[PDB]
Amino acid sequence: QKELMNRCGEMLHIRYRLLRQALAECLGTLILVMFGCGSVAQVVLSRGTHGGFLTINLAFGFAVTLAILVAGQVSGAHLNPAVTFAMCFLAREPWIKLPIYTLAQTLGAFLGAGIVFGLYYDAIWAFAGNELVVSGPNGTAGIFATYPSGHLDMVNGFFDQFIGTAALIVCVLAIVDPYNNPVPRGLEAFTVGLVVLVIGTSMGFNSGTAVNPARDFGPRLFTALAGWGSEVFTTGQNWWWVPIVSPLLGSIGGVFVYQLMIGCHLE
Amino acid sequence: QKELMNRCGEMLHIRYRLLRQALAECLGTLILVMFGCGSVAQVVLSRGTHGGFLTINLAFGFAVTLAILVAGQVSGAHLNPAVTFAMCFLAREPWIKLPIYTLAQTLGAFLGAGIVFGLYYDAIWAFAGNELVVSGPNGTAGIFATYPSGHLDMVNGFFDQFIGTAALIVCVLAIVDPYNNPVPRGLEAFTVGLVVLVIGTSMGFNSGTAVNPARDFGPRLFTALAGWGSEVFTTGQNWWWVPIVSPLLGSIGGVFVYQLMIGCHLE
Amino acid sequence: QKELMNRCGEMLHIRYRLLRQALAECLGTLILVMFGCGSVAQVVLSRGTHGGFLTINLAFGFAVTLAILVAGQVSGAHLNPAVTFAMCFLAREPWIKLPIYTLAQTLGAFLGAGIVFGLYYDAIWAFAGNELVVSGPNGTAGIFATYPSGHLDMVNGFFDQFIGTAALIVCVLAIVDPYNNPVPRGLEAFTVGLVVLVIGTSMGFNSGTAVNPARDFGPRLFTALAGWGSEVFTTGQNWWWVPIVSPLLGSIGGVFVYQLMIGCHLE
Amino acid sequence: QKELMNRCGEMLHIRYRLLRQALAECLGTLILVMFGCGSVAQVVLSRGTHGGFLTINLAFGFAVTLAILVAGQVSGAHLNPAVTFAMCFLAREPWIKLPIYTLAQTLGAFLGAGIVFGLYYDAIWAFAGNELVVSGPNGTAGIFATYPSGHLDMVNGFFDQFIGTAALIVCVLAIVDPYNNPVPRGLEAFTVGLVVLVIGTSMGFNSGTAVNPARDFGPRLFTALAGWGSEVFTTGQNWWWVPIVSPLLGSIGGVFVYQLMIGCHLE
Ligand SMILES: CCCCCCCCCCCCO[C@@H]1O[C@H](CO)[C@@H](O[C@H]2O[C@H](CO)[C@@H](O)[C@H](O)[C@H]2O)[C@H](O)[C@H]1O
Ligand SMILES: CCCCCCCCCCCCO[C@@H]1O[C@H](CO)[C@@H](O[C@H]2O[C@H](CO)[C@@H](O)[C@H](O)[C@H]2O)[C@H](O)[C@H]1O
Ligand SMILES: CCCCCCCCCCCCO[C@@H]1O[C@H](CO)[C@@H](O[C@H]2O[C@H](CO)[C@@H](O)[C@H](O)[C@H]2O)[C@H](O)[C@H]1O
Ligand SMILES: CCCCCCCCCCCCO[C@@H]1O[C@H](CO)[C@@H](O[C@H]2O[C@H](CO)[C@@H](O)[C@H](O)[C@H]2O)[C@H](O)[C@H]1O
Repeated sequence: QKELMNRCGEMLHIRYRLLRQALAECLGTLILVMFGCGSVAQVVLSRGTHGGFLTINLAFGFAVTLAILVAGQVSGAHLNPAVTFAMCFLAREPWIKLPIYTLAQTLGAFLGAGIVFGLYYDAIWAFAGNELVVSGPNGTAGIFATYPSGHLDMVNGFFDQFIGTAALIVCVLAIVDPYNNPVPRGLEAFTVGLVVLVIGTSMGFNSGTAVNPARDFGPRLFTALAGWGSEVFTTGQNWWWVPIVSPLLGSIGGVFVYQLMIGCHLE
Repeated sequence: QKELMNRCGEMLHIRYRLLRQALAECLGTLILVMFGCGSVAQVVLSRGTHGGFLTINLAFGFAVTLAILVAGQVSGAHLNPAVTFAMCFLAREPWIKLPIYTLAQTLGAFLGAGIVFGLYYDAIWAFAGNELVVSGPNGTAGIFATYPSGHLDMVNGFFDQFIGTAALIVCVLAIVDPYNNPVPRGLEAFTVGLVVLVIGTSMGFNSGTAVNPARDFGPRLFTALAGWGSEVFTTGQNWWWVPIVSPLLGSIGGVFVYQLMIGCHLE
Repeated sequence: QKELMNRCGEMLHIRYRLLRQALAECLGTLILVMFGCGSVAQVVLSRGTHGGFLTINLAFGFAVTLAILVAGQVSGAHLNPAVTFAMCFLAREPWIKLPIYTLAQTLGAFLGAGIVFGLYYDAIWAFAGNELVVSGPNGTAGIFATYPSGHLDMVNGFFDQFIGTAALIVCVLAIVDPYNNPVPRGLEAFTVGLVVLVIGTSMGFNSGTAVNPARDFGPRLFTALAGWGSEVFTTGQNWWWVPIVSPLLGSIGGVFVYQLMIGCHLE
Repeated sequence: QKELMNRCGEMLHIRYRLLRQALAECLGTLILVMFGCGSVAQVVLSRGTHGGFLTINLAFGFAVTLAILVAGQVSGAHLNPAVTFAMCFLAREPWIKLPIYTLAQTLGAFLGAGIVFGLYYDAIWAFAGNELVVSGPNGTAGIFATYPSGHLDMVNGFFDQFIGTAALIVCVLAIVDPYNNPVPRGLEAFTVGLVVLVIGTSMGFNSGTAVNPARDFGPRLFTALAGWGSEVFTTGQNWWWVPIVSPLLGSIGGVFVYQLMIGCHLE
């Protein structure tokens, strides 16, 4: 039986490193999104019976740890176009895989919503009485993509992602810094998981916990074709572009904050 | 006194590796079930006073860590017939111990319910007024075995275990993969504990947190003879077979998802 | 200034290993009790405003980790007369330090209540209106020592500690087993902290989280002389002796469960 | 592109070790305060909808872990003038950097409030209806700095910080003790994070979780000029000086408790 298993391994082997890493990014984001949006569905469809907002933070924080362990060796498990932007901005990785990773991250995050929707098919439909509504007392689209609260405005909503992404970049850069090793090597999976955990508890009130263009726009495109319709994009004065443009500008904002004070002054 | 202790060690020693590993599986599942169903009793019999649903997730997630530390070296602490099925499916372990482990896992999970029932004897009887009812406002049988919610249907209830088991297999396979080591070796106990933790927070709303045939059918057989009666099996249109057949088909569904994208493309 | 610090180090140095270890046990239990009973006061005096029962489990579980790190190298940080009983029962430690550790554990747990009482002096007095009552709607003595619930009886209350202590011993023995090392050495502090964490979430409903004669009877003697009076001992049909005699008989009950199935069958 | 990045690294390099460490302290406290006061804003401005008090403890506890990982190698990430006082008190560090670190810790904690205020600009203003009030049913200044509760008095409020700081010092000293290594080296970031976690759950009811002069007085100076006014300092009979003087006297109170019992009696 072992020979049969070994024979199948050599048949589907691909010698292309770029293609091998793109596949690991599709699975890395699929695990993160399915365990991320799946937890939000648990505390939204149950009206808080099966957990509060701390369940979302623990699940989102520890899903990054699992996604990194799954695909960390193959590609590094960036799981974030903003994170991939920072690595390419520091000459740590070529620019030719910036769109390759993004296409393999947006797709895979789109699949992560499909698994959640098929997992909560009856709960989602019966939440609002066989109808799908983007947001409100019976809103359902907020499970997959993040939406602003009532108090949020456009100007401050932009700066929530900029601050959230900048804090993530500074903490992530210190962990993945070769010259900064305050912990034994190999604990990158656990250390990053805490970073995403405290982000949800700290800055996860205005709109949610996106801090990633793929995790936000990925499942959002799924909800548009899943029954919610065009109302997904036009909610809150075209909110869809805020969690994409802002984190990209927040990635380079965490490089300037970190490198100018710790990264450059290291031996 | 040391000589007396050493003398007793040589008297009960068995040289059979297969028997030695089966005993470690009985204790591994007993610890997992007792700490798993014991936590559910805490938040059900107390009506949420002594904790919410996050207590169940933390206890279930960290009971696997303790059960692995107890029996990891002796047998590996599969604690799941679906997990044991995947290992035998990848030629990592002989097929002759698939029924041996299952018999030593179902038994041991049955004992894990007996310890919980004797631990909460007065609370269980006085929960519904000296009567035992399978489910409802005063239901008690839901502590040991998992039962579907009102919104759950048969078709989607089948796919909850398939999705839950597939996600577990992909994350577990990456951890126990010899060629995939993104973390220093020996942290298998901690990494697996997080996998079961996020499963409860993500997909623990429709029916509960079973994702294991032994943890579901094990204590369920105990409740049938403990006073609940035949109503345990026939609740929800013969729900008992769903958390057994589906995870078995979900174990091979996580092998195809993981190996075809990460496992095969590794050196 | 360094010479002055070095001079003071040699003045108070004691060459007695037994005395040096007893001092580390007084601090190990003081840290555990102060952080244990301090957390219970937070969720009792605030009526759940500043946390639920999960706060108690996290604080009690992670206080053992801190207490072990403080005194693990000096003496091992047993922090439990039942745990010390098991070690002496397996010839791992001489019987002459069983009463020495117990006296240094009960004292030190008594001090751990004094720090908490002085920390919450106004909250405790004003909780019931300048009066001290053992238990009830305004009870205060339940913060330090554990008391049975209304549903609890004498027979089952005895077996809660026996089951709770036996589960602790099996998990602790596997961690401290020289021949059972499923995790890299040195992680004893973290692994034990999870064991006490899941005990509170699983079997912390009937009476509380004692599973230790020193943590239960230690601060209980403090409450008797702190204003509560003789009502502390006579509550619930002389409940004071149950969390002392039962865990002692539960320590040898975890040795027989563990050694007969895993410990003896190891190389 | 790599040459351009390397050229910029050599341009802004400073060869002064004292200045390099001060910059790492500004970022270490900025990360701690922003993730600390940011979490308090989440559970205060949302009226508990987005989390309870356990969210504050988890975020405050794990922010110290992230701040240590960011600046641990550069300077050690004291993040606390009381902690820096203890190190200088044990001849482990020169006295000339006691005011340098404090100035680089108070500043940086002041910035940590500015990021939070800009992150929650609409929520803070609309919390009380376009008005800023120090404390009360609609109070807002309690997010940044800690304020006493109604039951708290002046005498016991002083001893809360003394007990809270002394417990922190004893646990921190044992971790950073070269002669006390019960855990493999390099886990200082994780072990310290648990110490601050249990402090919030244990002694975070009377006033809050300050146990640090920079985290308390830092953002408090920000609130005075941000609209709250002079009422910040004069609330609760000049409460501002209590969380500064008391922790300083509690730092030397943890040295005498720890060194006299464990630290001195070590080889
Ligand atoms: C809700 C949203 C959640 C968002 C979560 C975001 C998680 C971000 C995790 C960042 C992980 C970065 O991981 C880091 O990647 C870089 C990529 O060059 C790796 O870098 C290494 O490998 C790559 C190839 O993979 C080499 O080209 C490079 O020279 C080498 O240094 C690091 O070894 C790894 O530690
Ligand atoms: C609520 C339900 C909770 C469900 C929790 C399920 C937990 C699942 C844990 C899976 C643990 C698998 O653990 C993994 O087992 C395989 C079994 O071959 C071991 O494999 C190793 O040992 C076995 C013998 O034990 C050898 O035959 C094999 O060649 C060798 O590689 C791995 O070293 C171990 O890491
Ligand atoms: C709410 C209640 C909470 C209860 C928490 C209880 C915590 C229990 C922790 C148990 C720790 C045991 O720790 C274990 O102690 C034994 C004691 O012989 C040590 O054993 C070692 O040191 C001792 C001296 O210290 C030697 O005599 C012995 O030969 C050697 O093996 C182990 O190296 C240590 O790992
Ligand atoms: C809400 C408030 C939160 C408060 C949180 C407080 C966190 C406190 C963390 C304390 C960290 C101390 O960290 C410890 O610092 C000392 C400082 O000499 C370092 O000491 C080492 O480096 C320094 C230079 O940096 C040398 O001069 C010294 O000889 C050497 O031993 C230790 O290697 C480090 O482990």
